[PDB]
Amino acid sequence: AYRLLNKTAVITGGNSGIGLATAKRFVAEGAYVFIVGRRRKELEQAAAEIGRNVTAVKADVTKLEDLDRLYAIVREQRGSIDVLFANSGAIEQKTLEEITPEHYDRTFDVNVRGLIFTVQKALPLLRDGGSVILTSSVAGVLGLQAHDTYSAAKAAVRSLARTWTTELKGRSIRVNAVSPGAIDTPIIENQVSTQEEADELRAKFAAATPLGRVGRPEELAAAVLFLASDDSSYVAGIELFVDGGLTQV
Amino acid sequence: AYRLLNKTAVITGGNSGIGLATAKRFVAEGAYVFIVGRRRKELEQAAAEIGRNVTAVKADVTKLEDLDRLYAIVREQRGSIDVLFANSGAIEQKTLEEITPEHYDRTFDVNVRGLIFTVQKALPLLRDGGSVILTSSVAGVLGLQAHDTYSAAKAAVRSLARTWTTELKGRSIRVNAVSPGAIDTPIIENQVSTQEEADELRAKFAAATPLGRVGRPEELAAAVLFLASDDSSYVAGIELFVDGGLTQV
Amino acid sequence: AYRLLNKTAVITGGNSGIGLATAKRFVAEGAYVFIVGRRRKELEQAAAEIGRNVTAVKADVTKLEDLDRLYAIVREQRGSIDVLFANSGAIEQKTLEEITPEHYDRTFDVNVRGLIFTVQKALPLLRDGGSVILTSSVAGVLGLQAHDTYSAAKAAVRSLARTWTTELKGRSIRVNAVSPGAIDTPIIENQVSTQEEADELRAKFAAATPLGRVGRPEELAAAVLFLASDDSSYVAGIELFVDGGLTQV
Amino acid sequence: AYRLLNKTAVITGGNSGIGLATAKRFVAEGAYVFIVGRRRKELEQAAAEIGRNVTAVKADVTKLEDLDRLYAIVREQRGSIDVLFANSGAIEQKTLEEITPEHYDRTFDVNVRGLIFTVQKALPLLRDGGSVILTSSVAGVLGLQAHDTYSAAKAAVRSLARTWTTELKGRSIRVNAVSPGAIDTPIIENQVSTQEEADELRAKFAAATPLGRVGRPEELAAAVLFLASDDSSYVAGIELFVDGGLTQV
Ligand SMILES: NC(=O)c1ccc[n+]([C@@H]2O[C@H](COP(=O)([O-])OP(=O)(O)OC[C@H]3O[C@@H](n4cnc5c(N)ncnc54)[C@H](OP(=O)(O)O)[C@@H]3O)[C@@H](O)[C@H]2O)c1
Ligand SMILES: NC(=O)c1ccc[n+]([C@@H]2O[C@H](COP(=O)([O-])OP(=O)(O)OC[C@H]3O[C@@H](n4cnc5c(N)ncnc54)[C@H](OP(=O)(O)O)[C@@H]3O)[C@@H](O)[C@H]2O)c1
Ligand SMILES: NC(=O)c1ccc[n+]([C@@H]2O[C@H](COP(=O)([O-])OP(=O)(O)OC[C@H]3O[C@@H](n4cnc5c(N)ncnc54)[C@H](OP(=O)(O)O)[C@@H]3O)[C@@H](O)[C@H]2O)c1
Ligand SMILES: NC(=O)c1ccc[n+]([C@@H]2O[C@H](COP(=O)([O-])OP(=O)(O)OC[C@H]3O[C@@H](n4cnc5c(N)ncnc54)[C@H](OP(=O)(O)O)[C@@H]3O)[C@@H](O)[C@H]2O)c1
Repeated sequence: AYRLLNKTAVITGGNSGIGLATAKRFVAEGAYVFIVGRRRKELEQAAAEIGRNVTAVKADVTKLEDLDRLYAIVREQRGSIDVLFANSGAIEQKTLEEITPEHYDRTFDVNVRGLIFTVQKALPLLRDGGSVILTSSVAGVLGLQAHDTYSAAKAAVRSLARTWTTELKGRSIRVNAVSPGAIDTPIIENQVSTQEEADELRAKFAAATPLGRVGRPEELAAAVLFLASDDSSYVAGIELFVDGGLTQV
Repeated sequence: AYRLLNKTAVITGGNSGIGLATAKRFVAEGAYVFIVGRRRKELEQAAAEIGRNVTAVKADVTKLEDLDRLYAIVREQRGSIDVLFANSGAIEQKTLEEITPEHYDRTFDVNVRGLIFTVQKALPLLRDGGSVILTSSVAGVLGLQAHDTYSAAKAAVRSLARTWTTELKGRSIRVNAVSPGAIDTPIIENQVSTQEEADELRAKFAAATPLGRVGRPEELAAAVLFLASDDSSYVAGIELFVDGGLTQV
Repeated sequence: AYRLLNKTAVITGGNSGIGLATAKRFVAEGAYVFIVGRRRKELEQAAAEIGRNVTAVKADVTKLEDLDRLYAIVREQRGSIDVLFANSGAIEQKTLEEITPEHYDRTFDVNVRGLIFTVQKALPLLRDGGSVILTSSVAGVLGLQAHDTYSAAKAAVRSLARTWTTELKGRSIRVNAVSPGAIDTPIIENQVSTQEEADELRAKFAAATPLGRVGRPEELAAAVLFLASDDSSYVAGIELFVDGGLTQV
Repeated sequence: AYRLLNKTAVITGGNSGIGLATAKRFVAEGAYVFIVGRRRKELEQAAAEIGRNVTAVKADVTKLEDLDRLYAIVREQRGSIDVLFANSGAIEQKTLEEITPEHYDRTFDVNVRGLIFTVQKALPLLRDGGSVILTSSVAGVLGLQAHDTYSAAKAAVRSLARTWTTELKGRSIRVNAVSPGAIDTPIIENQVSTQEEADELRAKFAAATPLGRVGRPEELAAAVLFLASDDSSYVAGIELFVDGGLTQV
């Protein structure tokens, strides 16, 4: 029943939405889970909700010293990593005209830079035969109004799964990108200015998607679990689109 | 523990290699499995190996009347289909110069035509919310010497998963393509002329593949299971490469 | 001024739409053009419109003996081929449910089978350093209602350009796929039942396309010219989307 | 004969390799060309080699004020821009383990950040109906050892062509990515430590490429010309692989 029995997993962006739903599923499948994020309140709540086999770690992935501290804790508590889900990321809508340097840096620091260092500093603790999952996005293959940096960053993240497949093959570490479409999580709500707008952005995505609905966080976690588990043992360097068909038709 | 409990599945090409390994895994996960193929001896042996919850059906997918008969049996015995794995297919190496009309028809009849009618005639029995998996190939995105028709046919198969995602969305039926790389199955042995050559074709593919090895049939089955199961509930119309990174780097 | 000066070109599907516009542009660029098709009236009109350096040849690409005859004529008149544009193809809308064997064979015979033999029988006459262009379609990467066989066939055509890039590299022959989106040609009109419907199918495609308009045949020809010319001398095995951004965003 | 007659074009990275070969070809086709780069010596030499209708501008794309100055000059001298070729970029080889923050910022500043602001600040001067060409790379779809940031940056650049296809469609400005493979330019020599190594890195790429050779800068320029010209008037948001078939087979 337990497809991740006694495996140790680290999930950045674990106190919310996709990160948290995956943490739950992971624990359900008998893993020990480190959830990682900046907000202490939410971390504590997420850990409470998860219930068992979980450690909350406060860290900002754009801060190298926070990562070092993270992996020290990981090392003390469990000693090695079987599954790394480099999932923390963020979107701010700006069109080409509106792009400032600060906006650019905010996007690329958390989505690309933070992720690069998240994976680099996990390397000493990563088990041979382990599995790294990167959270790209359908944005990374689409041309969406005012998504200039987000989309570019996530296209960067998909590339890294290809490169790290070659760089880590010697250790039999599998690296795969998951690209979600519309998933019912705080990232949608936190970008609109009004709760009215959010009802409409969701109905818009549903119309565009063959399966006629936004995805549930549970469903992204299940896709990530596949990549985390032995089931994907011959799956390497891919972009797994979990978007109800959005980019496929 | 049982991710396909009481679900009814039909697998063309089920007496051998990938089809059979999937049948096993399916039954292990509590499904009832129809295995389908031409050779009666092997069908009976496969059913024996599988052991429980299995029905062998003799059918040639290029023969419409065989398909009608298949689905009559399916209907009588179980009534409906939750998972269809349209997997039967075959390869014959010929270069552009060498291509005869007979060769062309042999490839396209089993790989494309047979498959089309396999799925068409399953539609009445297919459950709403069900899952169809088509077996494409890495050939469908590569330019491999003397693979002219095979590769084209399998690229045709990947396309059908996109089209049928749109045509079946109303019934919430998910259709996905699985594209295997080198997998340790009879299809490799049955195309060479000598047992010596086969040792070398396997070592060649291993060198080309980041994971440094041919895949085990068990591993393709696990990938197919993902697509068959609820875990992929928000995965539609995709090409899942199970090739150890071959086409990804 | 003349980018195809004294080069000999063969264009199947040359009496209409894309084939003809390319023939014009080719002759404008100083090529000698064979146009090829079934309808004698239209062939003669097309040759008239083109004006100079053109030979019309009646042939059905699904008939091997018509191809042999074609290449006999080609050989007698000009002796060799610098540019082959395997362009003849046809669409009939039918959903999965509606698919008959006759429909299937009609689509695959002209779009895939005919094309394969078109290119195979050109090989003896094809110049080293020559250029073959296959006409795929945006359909080959999309999931369009009732396009089941068309789309699959054109996805097959794209594959062949990859395979033939490998098989013909020894002779330095470049093979590339051109995939058009909506282009203002008879293929749109000939599939609807009413002239009213055609006004609406065109306005629908325009809305879906970033450039906000259907393409002019002149524009597909220019894209084909690029692939035919020395400009694309380091371009091999590609899918050149001429669709105003349809499949790219 | 003159495909870019009286059109004004701006080429970042124009004193060297691809930038310069494209500048030459552009002028040959009757354009007026701004070449842009950091090194004053080379700029002056490039302008000398080009001969006519050229203005050299010293600018560092990572420096906003340099760009502002560049576009002031452009505006005073020629007023508007018909063709922007955002081409400046740079590679430094480092594996995941080896990645420092400085290395990361060097790559992403020139390859991604600089390019974003290059295109943003051209917008006021860009003509309706104009053409923007971004230089991605085959690296953006491959997993190459120690190409971690380069490949991710270039994958970011391809994304930008998608997003800007949508954002600029209103003004009928076409944005396309060109992704070169191995091209015979200083970027190959400037990354090795020894002139011996460079003979071997070139023979390695030649073996991997169907056309059996590295590309000439002249050949990338011809491909860029196609994108710059009216020939590609219905080609938007694409990735044009100019790699002799490297990524296509
Ligand atoms: N949901 C969708 O439909 C969708 C679609 C496309 C892509 N995605 C991708 O999914 C990922 C997140 O999934 P989501 O939608 O669940 O987003 P979400 O609901 O907003 O969750 C994002 C998580 O990332 C964390 N985070 C942000 N910056 C961080 C930093 N510097 N250090 C550590 N943690 C950081 C947040 O934790 P703190 O708040 O505590 O920092 C939060 O827990 C993002 O990469 C996003 O691009 C989601
Ligand atoms: N393993 C790899 O390296 C690889 C690579 C690329 C693609 N693939 C694809 O994976 C799929 C499965 O292959 P496999 O590993 O199971 O190898 P296989 O056993 O050699 O392939 C044939 C399987 O389907 C059955 N079959 C063939 N034609 C049929 C027809 N007309 N009607 C009914 N059944 C038919 C075969 O035997 P019966 O005649 O007894 O039914 C057998 O069960 C194939 O479609 C293949 O193209 C495999
Ligand atoms: N323009 C678009 O919207 C669009 C979109 C996607 C793909 N395409 C592709 O573009 C290509 C040309 O389409 P089009 O716009 O030119 O359509 P069209 O105006 O209908 O012309 C199709 C051409 O193919 C020829 N043809 C058909 N069957 C043939 C056979 N057995 N032997 C020889 N010639 C045959 C026709 O000549 P006869 O009738 O005299 O034989 C005709 O000249 C096709 O391959 C099509 O699939 C076009
Ligand atoms: N040739 C290939 O095999 C290949 C393969 C993949 C991609 N590419 C891409 O093709 C593009 C052109 O490369 P190339 O072959 O011509 O190589 P190159 O000879 O190194 O040229 C790179 C150009 O970028 C300019 N540049 C670099 N940093 C800059 C900055 N901060 N500000 C302004 N200009 C800057 C350089 O001028 P200064 O240094 O004088 O400023 C130089 O002219 C590059 O982006 C490269 O990524 C080439």
